Order: sequence, then structure tokens, then C-alpha cells
Amino acid sequence: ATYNVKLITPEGEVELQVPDDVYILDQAEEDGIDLPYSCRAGSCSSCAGKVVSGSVDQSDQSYLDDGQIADGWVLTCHAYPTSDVVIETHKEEELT
Ligand code: FES
Repeated sequence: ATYNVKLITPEGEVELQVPDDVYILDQAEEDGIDLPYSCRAGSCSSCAGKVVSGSVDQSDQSYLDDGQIADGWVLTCHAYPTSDVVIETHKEEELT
């Protein structure tokens, strides 16, 4: 399947279609949309975002704890969409 992913960036909303087997960061980059990252391995805070609605699979990220996951935090470099999803990006500072 492929899902509608709305990214609310610091400079506005942009929508893109992300296959369920492509990481959200990776699709964004291919579609010309600059999101922050560092490790691209699921083990830092750089690519942090917060889910507004919808769901992702980020099993196999390691940095976020269950508290942070329960509060909607997502590492965009190691997250696949599992429904249409709305995600605020560039949220490291708020995490961190
Ligand atoms: S860029 Fe480090 S966890 Fe995503």
C-alpha cells in the first residue's frame, strides 16, 4: 500500500505519497523536501517529528523510549507509514 503523508514543516505543509516500504525521510528527499537528519540509523534525535494523526511503523528505531513513543514522537528516518499520517517535522529541539 502507499499512504498520504502530510508533513507540517517550519515553512508550511507539504503532502507526499509514501509507499509502506519506504522510510518517510527517504521519500521526502526524493521529492525535493529537506528534512533534518544525522545518523539515518534510528539512533539519534536529529530527524525527530511528532505524529498529529495516523500511524507509522518505526519498529527498529532505538533512540525513543516508550514514553516518547506514547506521546507521538517518531524518528522520520526509520519510520514507514501504516495509514495516512500527519507529522510535524524539525522537532528535535522540542524533544532534546
Ligand atoms: S537521523 Fe538519527 S535517528 Fe533519524
